[PDB]
Amino acid sequence: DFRGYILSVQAEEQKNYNNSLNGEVSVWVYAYYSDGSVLVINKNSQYKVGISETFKALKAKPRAIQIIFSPSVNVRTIKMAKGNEYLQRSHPWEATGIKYQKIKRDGEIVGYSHYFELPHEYNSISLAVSGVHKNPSSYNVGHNVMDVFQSCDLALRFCNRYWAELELVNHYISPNAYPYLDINNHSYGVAL
Amino acid sequence: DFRGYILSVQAEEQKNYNNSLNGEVSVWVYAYYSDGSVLVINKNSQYKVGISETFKALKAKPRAIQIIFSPSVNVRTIKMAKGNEYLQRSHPWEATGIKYQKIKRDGEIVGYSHYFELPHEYNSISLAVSGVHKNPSSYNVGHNVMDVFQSCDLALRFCNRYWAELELVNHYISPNAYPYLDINNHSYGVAL
Amino acid sequence: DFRGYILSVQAEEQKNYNNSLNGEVSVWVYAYYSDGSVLVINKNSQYKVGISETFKALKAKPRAIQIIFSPSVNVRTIKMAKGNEYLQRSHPWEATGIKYQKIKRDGEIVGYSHYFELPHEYNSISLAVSGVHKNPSSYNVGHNVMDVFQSCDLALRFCNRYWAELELVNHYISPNAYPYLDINNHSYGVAL
Repeated sequence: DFRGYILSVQAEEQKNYNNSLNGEVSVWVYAYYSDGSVLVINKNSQYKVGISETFKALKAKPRAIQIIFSPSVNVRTIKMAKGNEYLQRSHPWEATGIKYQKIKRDGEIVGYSHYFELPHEYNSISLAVSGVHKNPSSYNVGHNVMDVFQSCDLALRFCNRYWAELELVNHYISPNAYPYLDINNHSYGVAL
Repeated sequence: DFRGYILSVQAEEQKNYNNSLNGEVSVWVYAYYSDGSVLVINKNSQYKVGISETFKALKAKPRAIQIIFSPSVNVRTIKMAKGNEYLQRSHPWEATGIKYQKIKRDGEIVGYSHYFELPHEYNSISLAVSGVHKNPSSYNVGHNVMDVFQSCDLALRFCNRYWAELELVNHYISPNAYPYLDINNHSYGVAL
Repeated sequence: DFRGYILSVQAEEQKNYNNSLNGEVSVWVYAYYSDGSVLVINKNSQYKVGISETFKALKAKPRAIQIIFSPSVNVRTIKMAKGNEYLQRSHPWEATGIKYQKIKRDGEIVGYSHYFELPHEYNSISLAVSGVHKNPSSYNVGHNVMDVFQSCDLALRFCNRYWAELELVNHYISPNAYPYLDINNHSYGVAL
């Protein structure tokens, strides 16, 4: 019965494509609001990827954040900036890769997660996060620098709001086979 | 009568400036909606140029797209990404330069056009397109890389909606001397 | 009494950090509207920084602009583009550093200011401005080019509207220790 053997090699080809510099890097930012709704920003790009957004009061204030990267990211390149400290005394970013948890399904890394809560004394947060593809060629930009400039133009961004997390998991996470970690610490994703 | 000879050289100077790395690259994306209205995004920049936008239902759904580049683009560098296929199996872009038509006026290339229709089964499209200036120095980024970084900041974007294509051609295309191809396959533009 | 001597060295450390390539570059664009209100866009980033925005009629039309950079900028790298001249004959930017005034407090440069008025015959302006950190290493991008690509993702942008300039100075400029120059030519800022 050959049907099985071919399916196995075609998954190995997919992992090798995704780990090449033609594989995407994906990031998601989930903002958890006080009315129980969830706002998600997703950006997908080649070479590197980032999000920079302002999360303010809606129709309800944001209370926590979860940032998730695809497994192609180099966790050590992850950087995050946040604010709304005087400018004279500010650092440009922090390297937060050590705070990311591995999301696993069937013992396979499907993503990396950084969850943190926001102080109650706030109703707004401005936030930016950035990560680079883990391929060993990433810091060897001779591929051409202009290819990376084009990737900045071709990055696609998606933004959606859901009424509760259960709706997010059932109609956004599960049908799209995305990695996730919900309020009850249940893992989602599809191992290759 | 000298008035004529000078006018001719000053057009040759303009073409040579536009074909130098100080010439702009321009892109337009036209989205044709079901109520007959047209939405246009224009971006102009040095070295390279791109647009990334989401075209969703209005007050009416988008039905086709036309992408137009200025003649300074290198058609072989054009890349386009599109979506809303699972992420595990996605390619970052397609090279679509071969699908672009030359727009001509008086036998002179005034622009390059890619028109495609959208499936009826959709009411949204997310789309990004990118192109690089054709000057032979484009892939020789030693000009400095920081100059190209500044160009990303200085790119100007314009967005307008028109009630019908005739209004677009009469009050946007014709008075601004832009290249275009309308529903009846008529060409617009001004030869240098 | 040692309390004084330590405070002095810690200011010298701050200036040296800000003048290193880990110091931020900051830009502000103030748009002064006909009803006396003020719109401000602020962007802060590492290596280089820019803003590109469209200032159109509100609820009232914009009448003048003030652009302010932090002292870390190289004034000679400042570039500005502006419009809404035919595209065939356009330049990509002008170098406007010579038009910037030094803002000083206690004989110390706290910022650089370019103020200009808009023609009465307009109700809109599209505008982009860009500047590079003055550290001598800025044009030596071997730090890696990918670090500069990440900085583009991590830049944070802030946008606020105020009813009159007095409210801007009292609740935005003064409490945040920002450099400024008001309608009566009074200087604001905090010397290090």
